[PDB]
Amino acid sequence: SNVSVLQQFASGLKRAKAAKELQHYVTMELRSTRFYDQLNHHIFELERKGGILAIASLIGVEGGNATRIGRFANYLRNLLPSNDPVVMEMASKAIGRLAMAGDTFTAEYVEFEVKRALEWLEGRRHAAVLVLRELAISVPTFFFQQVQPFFDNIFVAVWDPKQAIREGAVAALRACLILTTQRWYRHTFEEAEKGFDDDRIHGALLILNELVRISSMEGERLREEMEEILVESRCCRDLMEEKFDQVCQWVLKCSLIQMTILNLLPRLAAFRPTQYLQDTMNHVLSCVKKEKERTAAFQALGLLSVAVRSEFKVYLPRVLDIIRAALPPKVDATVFTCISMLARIQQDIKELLEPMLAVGLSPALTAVLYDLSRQIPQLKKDIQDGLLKMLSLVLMH
Repeated sequence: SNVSVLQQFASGLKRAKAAKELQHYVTMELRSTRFYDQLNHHIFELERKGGILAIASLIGVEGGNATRIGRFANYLRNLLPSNDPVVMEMASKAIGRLAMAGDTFTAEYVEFEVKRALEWLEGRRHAAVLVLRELAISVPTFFFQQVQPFFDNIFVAVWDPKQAIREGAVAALRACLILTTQRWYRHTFEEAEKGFDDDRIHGALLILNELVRISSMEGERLREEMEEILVESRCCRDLMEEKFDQVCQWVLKCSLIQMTILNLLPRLAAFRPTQYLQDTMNHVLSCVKKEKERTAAFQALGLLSVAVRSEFKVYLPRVLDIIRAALPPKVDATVFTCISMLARIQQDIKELLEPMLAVGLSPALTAVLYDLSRQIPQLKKDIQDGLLKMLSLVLMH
């Protein structure tokens, strides 16, 4: 109905939205629907979670091409003038998923915000960022009006005035452009290499890593494989040297550059196995003394050892001996990830690896131990005895 659904959405204005969606599905989808949508649109034209759950639950029955599109069009066009906080990206994704019942007019609702990509791109970049995220998730039809010029626009347009939204905007535009390209990169790479020489600067480094990932198919495979846990590729000296100088001298002028450098070192290492390797090795040697960053430092060390064979070969004693005394107290998943990724240096881990499993029972610890046993069955009985001891300590009493 309308009144009951309105009350459910009002309660969802606050775990309640999911219960409302489940109950609405169980009641109606087996066997009244448009009244709830009309009331929700009337209220929203002036809550979010419960109303969104109610709108998505009833989606996909009759085949509303314009009636639901028209109801969502007011909110879709309003989101362009006023861009909301971090909830805006997820809300746009939910709206785009719900309106994706197979209508063609959906290419027009976001098109009202599409012109902002050249017009606007907190009231300029974030609205287009949310629209781009929703479209690239469901259908980029509204923002894909310039697909030949998509690479040219994504080269520079993502540096618009946003603090947290700009990085997501770069990612959304890059994802849409990469998917379209699967369906002037060298110039952009050279420009990022030369002009690189701040918080509103690291977005450029993130896009450049995204540019290397999308415009190059060589670095895509390794980046996809390790992320779970033809001419332009030669000119690798300029960008790496510029980034190295930027990190070395002025990192935190206005440790965001540290995260950017760690990300770019991963892109260079996974791209093709110039000065980036030595520069990132020196960066990790410097970040060994860095505080409140060992969680990322261990992950970077593991990624470097897995990808860059030469970097870790001379770096045997510096890093691996540091984390061993810290993990036992209570994060350490990255250290175990590096240990497992080093082999997949053959019999060396047997002597010291015991304390790692002896630390305690954790689901992540169990997953790491299982992955090591599947990957490195050098001493299976050693794993078996520890497993028996842990299982006895747990369930025996």
